[PDB]
Amino acid sequence: QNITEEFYQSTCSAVSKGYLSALRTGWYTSVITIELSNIKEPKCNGTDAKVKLIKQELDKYKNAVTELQLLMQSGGGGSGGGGSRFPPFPLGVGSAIASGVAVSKVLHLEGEVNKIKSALLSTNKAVVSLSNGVSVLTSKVLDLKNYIDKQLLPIVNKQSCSIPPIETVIEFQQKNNRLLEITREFSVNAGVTTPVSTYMLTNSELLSLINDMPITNDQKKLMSNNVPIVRQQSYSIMSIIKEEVLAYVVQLPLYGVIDTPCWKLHTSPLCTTNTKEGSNICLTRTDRGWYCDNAGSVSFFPQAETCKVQSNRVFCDTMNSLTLPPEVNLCNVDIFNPKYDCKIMTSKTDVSSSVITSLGAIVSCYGKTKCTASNKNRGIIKTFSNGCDYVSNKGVDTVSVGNTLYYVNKQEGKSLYVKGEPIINFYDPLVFPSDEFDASISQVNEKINQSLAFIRKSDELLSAIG
Amino acid sequence: QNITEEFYQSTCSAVSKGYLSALRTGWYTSVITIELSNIKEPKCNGTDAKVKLIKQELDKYKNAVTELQLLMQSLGVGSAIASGVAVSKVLHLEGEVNKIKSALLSTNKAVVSLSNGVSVLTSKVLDLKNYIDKQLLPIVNKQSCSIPPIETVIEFQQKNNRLLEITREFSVNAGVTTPVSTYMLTNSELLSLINDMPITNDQKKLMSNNVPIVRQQSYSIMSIIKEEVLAYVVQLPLYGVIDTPCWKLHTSPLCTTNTKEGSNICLTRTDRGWYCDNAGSVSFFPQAETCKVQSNRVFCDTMNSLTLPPEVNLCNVDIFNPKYDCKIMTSKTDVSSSVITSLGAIVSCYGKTKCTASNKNRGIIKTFSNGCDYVSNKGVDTVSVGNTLYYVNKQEGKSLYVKGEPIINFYDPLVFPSDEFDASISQVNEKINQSLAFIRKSDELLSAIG
Amino acid sequence: QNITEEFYQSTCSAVSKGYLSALRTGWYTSVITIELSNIKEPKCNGTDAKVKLIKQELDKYKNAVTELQLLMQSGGGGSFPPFPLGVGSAIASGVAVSKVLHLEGEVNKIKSALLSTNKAVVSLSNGVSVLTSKVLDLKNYIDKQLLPIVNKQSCSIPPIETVIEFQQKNNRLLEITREFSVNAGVTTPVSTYMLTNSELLSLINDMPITNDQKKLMSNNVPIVRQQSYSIMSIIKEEVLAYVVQLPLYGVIDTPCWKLHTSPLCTTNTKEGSNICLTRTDRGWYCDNAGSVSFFPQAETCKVQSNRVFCDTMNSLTLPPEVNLCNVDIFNPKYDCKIMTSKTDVSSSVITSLGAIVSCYGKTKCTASNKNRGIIKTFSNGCDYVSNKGVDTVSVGNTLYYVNKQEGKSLYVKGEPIINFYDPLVFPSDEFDASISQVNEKINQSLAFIRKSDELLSAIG
Repeated sequence: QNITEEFYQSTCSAVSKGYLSALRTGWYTSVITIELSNIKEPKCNGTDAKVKLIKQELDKYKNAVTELQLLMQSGGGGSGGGGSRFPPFPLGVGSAIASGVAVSKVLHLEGEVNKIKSALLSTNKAVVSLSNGVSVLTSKVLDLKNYIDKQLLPIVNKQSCSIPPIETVIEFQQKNNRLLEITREFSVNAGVTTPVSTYMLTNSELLSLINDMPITNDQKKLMSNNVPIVRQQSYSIMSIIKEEVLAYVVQLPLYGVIDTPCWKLHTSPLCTTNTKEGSNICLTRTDRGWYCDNAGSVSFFPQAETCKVQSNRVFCDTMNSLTLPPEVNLCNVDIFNPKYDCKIMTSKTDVSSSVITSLGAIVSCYGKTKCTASNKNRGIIKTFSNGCDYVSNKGVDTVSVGNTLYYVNKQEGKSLYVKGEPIINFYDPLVFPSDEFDASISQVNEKINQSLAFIRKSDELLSAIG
Repeated sequence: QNITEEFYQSTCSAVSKGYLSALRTGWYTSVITIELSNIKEPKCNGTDAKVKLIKQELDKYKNAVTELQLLMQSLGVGSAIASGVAVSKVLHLEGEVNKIKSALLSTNKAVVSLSNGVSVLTSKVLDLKNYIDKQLLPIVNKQSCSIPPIETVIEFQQKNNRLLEITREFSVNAGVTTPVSTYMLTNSELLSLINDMPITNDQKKLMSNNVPIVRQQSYSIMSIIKEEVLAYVVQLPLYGVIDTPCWKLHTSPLCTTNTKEGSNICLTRTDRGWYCDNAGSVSFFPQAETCKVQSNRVFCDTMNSLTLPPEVNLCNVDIFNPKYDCKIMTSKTDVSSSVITSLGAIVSCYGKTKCTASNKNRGIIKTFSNGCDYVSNKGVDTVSVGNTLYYVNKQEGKSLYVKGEPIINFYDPLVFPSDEFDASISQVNEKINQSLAFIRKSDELLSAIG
Repeated sequence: QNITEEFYQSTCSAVSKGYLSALRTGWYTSVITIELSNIKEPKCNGTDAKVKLIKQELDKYKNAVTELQLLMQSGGGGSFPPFPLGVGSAIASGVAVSKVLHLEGEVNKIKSALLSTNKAVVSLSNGVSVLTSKVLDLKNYIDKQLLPIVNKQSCSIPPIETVIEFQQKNNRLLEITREFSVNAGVTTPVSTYMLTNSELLSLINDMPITNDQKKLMSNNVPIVRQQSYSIMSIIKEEVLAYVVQLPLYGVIDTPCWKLHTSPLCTTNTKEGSNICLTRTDRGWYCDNAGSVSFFPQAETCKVQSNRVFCDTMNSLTLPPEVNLCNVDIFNPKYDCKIMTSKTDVSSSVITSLGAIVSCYGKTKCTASNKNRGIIKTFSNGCDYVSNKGVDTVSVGNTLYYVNKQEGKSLYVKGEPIINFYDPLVFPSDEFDASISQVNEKINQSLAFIRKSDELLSAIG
C-alpha cells in the first residue's frame, strides 16, 4: 500500500492517509432455521449405560427446546435487551437491531412458520415473501428432526429400550451439540448475540449467504476476505420456536460505500512553553477520529470504537457518524481558513502526554517530564524538549513519557513533518479564554475581540471623566 | 400493553409512556455446591488406550481443582456483590463447610443457617465424588490399572465437563461472572431456586417468565474448595418495585435555523434516559444502557439510579414551570442528527443536510425542513439524515405530536450563554439577566455623560 | 495489610492508604505454535460408523485450518479521557512480532528451533528474539495414528478409542479457532485454550523479572490473564503460530493510596442559590520512581487484598507535592484541581472502609446497621461514616453496602471551604478548574465590580 502520515507542528496534530473505506450503511436480514423433532420423554424401561447416555442427551435436547421456548416468549428486544452508551453529545441515537427485530416480529405471526416450512420442504435455501410483503432468504442449517425420528425414536419409544451402539451415542452428541451451544449463547444474552459465532452461522454458511446477497462483486469479495469483521458487525436474533422449527434472524452488515479515501486525525495538546508554573495557555484540536469521503461529503467517526482497521481497509459504521462538508479538511491545511470554522478547545492544563499515530508518535512534553523515543538495540534516539513534537516509527520502537512506556506501531509507511509556528503563540494570554470545553477559531477570536473592546471602552470612559 | 409516545415540538423531545417497572431493590444469595473427590494423581501402570483416556480426563479434573484452589484465595459508587461476598466470607470460616455438607447428605436442596445468622438455600448440582470413587477409583490407583469401559470414558467426560467449564469461566473473570451462565446454574436449577425463594407470587411469576434478564442481572461468586466440596455463591435480583409507571425520555438538539454560517444558537434537554415511579419519588437511570426491556417491562438496578422529586415530570409538560428547574445545555454546534425513539423518530435537520423518512414501498414519505421534527413508526421504515440511515423501531403503539413554539426562539441570541455544558432554565436566565445588567450599566452611564 | 483511611470534612474527600503497587510497566511477548498435518480430504470409499465419525472430525479440522488461513490474510492487527491522557496502541508489541512472523523464512527458523525441543529461543529477522513454545503436535497424531486408516482407497476401520482420542486432540485447535474467529484474531483475556495454566506459569518463570515479581504474577494468574492478549499471526508450513502478550510489572510494592471525592455544596435555606465545589482528582495514586503515577479511571485498576494492579498507560506522571492537596487544599506549592456548579443533588461514595455521603435538598440519607436499624440520619452537607458498626448507607431510593474490610479510619474535622467563597463572585460552571483559577476569576469579577461601582459613584 501507500499509507502516509503528515504531522503539523502548527497545530499539534497528525493525519494518516491512504486508507480505503468500508462503511456500514444498511442491513441485510436473513432467516436461519433448524428442524426439531417433536418427540417426548422416553417411555422406556431401560438400564444400560448406552441407554443412559442416549437418554441424557435427549434430556439435554428437551431442556434446550424448553429454554428456547422461554426465549421466544420475549423473542427480539424491546428495542434492545438494553443498549450501548448514549452517543456523545453531538451524535445521534439509533436502534441497531430494529431491522432484524422487524423481521423477527413477522415470524411470530400465525401461519408464517408454515409458509417457511413449505418453502424448505424440498430445498435448504429458498426465498419467502412474508405477510408484510418483504422477501427474505431462508436457510435450513440443521435437520435434527430427521435424525431423532429415524435413528433414535425407534430405540426409545418401544417400552423395552433397544440398546444403542456406542457410535450412535457419539453421533447423537455430535449432532445435538450445535443446538445446545446456540441455546447457551441465546440464554446468556437475552436472545440477541453479537458477534455472530461459528455456531450461529458457520463459515461455509456465511460465505454462501454473502454470495446470495444483492451486492456487487467487489462488495462480495470484500466481505468474503473479511469474514471476521463481518461477524463483528453482525447480530443473531432469536425469533421463534414452533411447528418443529427453530427460526432466528441473522442481520449482516451492508457495505454501501467502498474504496473511497479515508484518513485519520490524531490530536495532542499544544501548550505554551515559554512561561513557568501556571502562566501557560493551551489549545487542542477536537476533531480527532476517522474521516471517509462519502457521497460528496465527509463521514466523520469521532469514536475510535466504531471503526475497525484491517491493513489499509477501514470498516466504519455510519450510524455513529456525522456528515460534514469537504471543507473540514481545511483544518489540516489552513486552520485559520475562512471557509470552515475549525473546532478547538482550550485550557490551562499544562501536563505531558503522547499519542501513538498510525506510523509515528506525537509527544506533548511540558514542564520537566522525561519524554523520549528509543530503540531496543541502539538506545535513546530522540530526546524531546518542551513543546509539541513528533517522531516517526522508522527506527523507533518505544516512546516513553513520564513513567509511561508506549510501543509504537511498526506498521510501516512514510511520514512527513510540516514545520510551522505553533498557533498558541499567536494568542495574548491575558485575553485568552482558557476554559472552553468545545469552541472554534471564530468563537475564541470573538471572545478575544469582546474582551479587548470592553477594556477599550471602559478606558475611554475613565479618561473622559475629568 | 398500550405503549404511548408524545413529541414535544417546543423542547425537541419525546416521552414514551406505558411501561411497567421491575427495579432491583434486594439481593437473594444461594450456595451452589459440587461434591468432589479427594483423589491424588493415580499410581496405576496403564499404557492402554482407554486407560490413557481416563488418565487424561482425571488430570483435567485435578488441574481444574488446582486452578480453583489458586482462585479461592490469592451517580454514586458501590459494590454490587457485597451480599454474596458476605456469604462467601462466611463459608471460609471453618465448620460451615461441614454444616452445608451434612445439610445435603441425603437431599439435593436444603436451607442452611450459617454462623452470622443468614438463611440460604444451598444446592448440590453435581457429585463427582461418588462417580470417581465408585466407577473410576476402583479400576485405577491400584497395582495395575484394570481396563475401563468406553461407556465409563464417555460418562466421565460428560460429568467432568460442567466442572471444567465453571473453572474456565471463573478463570477468565477472576472469580466473579455476570451474566450467570447456564454452566453456573441451569434453567431448571434457576427455576427451582426461584420457586423456593421467600418472595411474593408476583415476583416468582416475573422472575420465572424473565429468566434471561435475571441472568443478566445476577452474579456467580467463586467461594471455596474445601472438604471435598466446591462452593460458589449465586446472587439474584429481588425486584422490590413491580408494575409502577416507567417512561423513557429522548432528547435532541433544538437550534435556530436561519440564515447564515455559524450565527445560530442551540439548546438541548439533558435529562434523557429512563424514569420510573419509586416510593413516591422518580428513579432516574441516565445510563439507559443499564435498563433492560422485554415487551413493556423495564428491568433496572436501583444502584445505578438517581432520585428525583415527581415534579421532574413537569419538564415534559411545561419546561418553564416554577417548581422544577429543567436541566438543559446550550451550544452553537448546529449539526444534523436523529434519535430513534420507542415508536418513532426525532430528526434535527440543520444546514445543507438532506433529511428523509421513507417507507419500504412508497419511497420517501417525508422530507424534513430545517429545525426539529418528529415522525411516527406507522408506515415509516427508515429515517435518513445525511449519509446515515437509521431503521426505526417497529414495536406498535400510538404516537401524539404536541405542537408548540420552539423555546430556542424565545431567546435573544445576542445575550445567549452558548457555552453551558451543564445548565438549567434558571441558570441561563440568571446569566441572561446579568449580561443585560452589564449592558444597561454601561448604557445609562454613557447617556449620563451628557 | 494495614489499610487506613482519613476523611477530610473541609474538602469532602477521603484518602485510603496502605496499598501495594503492581504496575503494568511493560510487555512480554512469546510465540505459541501447534504442529499441523497437511492432509487432503480422505476419499476412502468406506461407510462404517466409526469411519463416518473420523471423517466428520477431519472435516471440522479442515474447516478450522481454513478459518485460521482467512485470519492470517487479514492479520492480527493492522492498526481517551480528556484529562490529557495519552493515546496508546495496546497490542503494538505483539503485532510487531506477528508482522515479523509473516515474512518469508521465519516459519522455518522457528521450525528448525523446535525439532529437538518443545521450547526454544528463536532469533527472527528484525532484531526480535522470542521464546517459542510448541504446545500441541497434531501433525504427528494425524499422520501416524489416523492417515493410514483413512487414505487407502478402502479405509481400514478405526477402533472407537481412536475416534474419541482424535476428538480430544482436535478440541484445542477448534476452540482456539473459534476464539479467534469472533474476535478478529485478537482475544483478551487470554483463555486456558490459548494458554493453559501450567504453560502460563512456565512462561512466567522464563520472564526477565525478579523472583518477587514472579511470585506476584504466579499468585494472581487471573489478573495476568485479564491483562494479556493473544494475537493470531500465521498458519503455514504445517505450523500454526500466535503471539502471546503478557503484562510486565516493573514496579511493585510501592505505596498506593486512593482518593475519593464528593460534591461539597452550601446548605443554606433558599433554592438552587447554592454554590458547589468538588475535587476532580479522584482515583489511584502510586509512588513510582520519585514521582506519583496517577490513575484517574479507577476502572483500569484491579484490586486483590491490598494489592493494586494498575496499567501505566492510563496514568499521568505527577510531582509528589500532589499529595499535599490532601493536607492543605490551599497550599501554594501544588495547584489543586476542582470543579464548580450549582448542581444540587445527593450522592454517596463507598470508600475502602467507610462511606462519604453528600446529602443536599430534601433527601432521606441514612446509615443503618443490620441489627439495630438507622444509626444515623444525615443532615444537609457532606459527612462521613465509618464501617465500624455500619452496614448500609441509603440515599434516596438507592441502597449502598459499606465495605466491611477491617482497618482504621480517622475523621478529620474542618470547616467546609465552600463557605469561604462569596456566592456572587463564585465561578459556578467550571468543568475543570483549580484553586488558583477560581481565585483568578473571583479577583477579576471583584475588580470589575470595584471599578464599575466606584466609577458610577463619583458622578456627582
